[PDB]
Amino acid sequence: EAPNQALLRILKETEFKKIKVLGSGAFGTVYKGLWIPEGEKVKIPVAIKETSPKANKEILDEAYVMASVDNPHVCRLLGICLTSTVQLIMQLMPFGCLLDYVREHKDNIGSQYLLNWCVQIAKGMNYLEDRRLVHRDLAARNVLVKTPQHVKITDFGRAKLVPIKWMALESILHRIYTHQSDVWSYGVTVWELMTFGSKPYDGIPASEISSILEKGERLPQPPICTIDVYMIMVKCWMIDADSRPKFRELIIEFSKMARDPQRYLVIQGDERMHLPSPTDSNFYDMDDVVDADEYLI
Ligand SMILES: COC1CCN(c2nccc(Nc3cc4nc(-c5cn[nH]c5)[nH]c4cn3)n2)CC1
Repeated sequence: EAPNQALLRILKETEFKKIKVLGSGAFGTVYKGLWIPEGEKVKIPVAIKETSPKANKEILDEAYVMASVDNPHVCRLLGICLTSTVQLIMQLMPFGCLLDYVREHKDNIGSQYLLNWCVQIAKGMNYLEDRRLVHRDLAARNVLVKTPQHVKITDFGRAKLVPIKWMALESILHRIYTHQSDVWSYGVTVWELMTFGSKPYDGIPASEISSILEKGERLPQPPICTIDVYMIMVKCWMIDADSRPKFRELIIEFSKMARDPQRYLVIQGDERMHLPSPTDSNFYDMDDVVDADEYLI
């Protein structure tokens, strides 16, 4: 195997300023902040995720995976700060996760945006495949929005070399995880987008899922989906993992479709819709602010 020559950046507490809290849960808490490196004259908008020996192992495992990735459609680790707590420093994805974005903005989400997101997720996913990485937790909650036109896959820590309703049948029954099992999760993610954030198999308990899938039952055709789009979702949900599409085929399929979006997704009021663009008023003291994607070293 090839040596992982990735750089792990240790960042000083004094190098960054926590602005506020974005959310809390069963891990610690995610903060919004600014990273002002050395005497660089730059302000990088960051997301800071944050004592027991067991919990530090898990967060450092995610740091390992996250520092080993470099792709426009994957979230890379900027660095770690070795405080008493130990925290990951990541790029601020100002618009939050895709799941909540589609729920909050359904009325302005057109076919072009939906299909483009599908292309972007397949591209990120294909990159993880090139890097021999199996996500093991791909879902719309784990896809973040930098801008409405640019999304990235995040949330490693399950990534190697339980979310039942996003899992391939082999993963539920035999704990087998492959790039082809990530394809099943991809199908579910697409379904989450096409339904503007509906919960998969709503009301059905996780213990019933395995047996439901075994019978031949799958997530239903979302109203906006043409048989063309639903056919791709269904192919991701085949029993034979090798029968499922490959992420490189998903990029191709969705790209062809993103060239004529209205032929593949039927949305009342399509094209008349508009989401915030980096060419809009007050889209962004913020003098020397540089996005992490433009801060290289
Ligand atoms: C408890 O739920 C919270 C999670 C953070 N959320 C959020 N709102 C706005 C921007 C943003 N930016 C952001 C979040 C990130 N979360 C990750 C991440 C978390 N675990 N693994 C990766 N990377 C990130 C990069 N930017 N996040 C609000 C709800």
